[PDB]
This record gives sequence, structure tokens and C-alpha cells, in this order.
Amino acid sequence: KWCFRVCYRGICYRRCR
Repeated sequence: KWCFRVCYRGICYRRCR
């Protein structure tokens, strides 16, 4: 269970599965 959320001007998405 690896949860890593990040938002950048070039890439904005969240990962939590």
C-alpha cells in the first residue's frame, strides 16, 4: 500500500491504490 500524491505545473495527479 504505497500512497504518494503530488501536484506539479507539468504533472498533477494522485496515487493511492
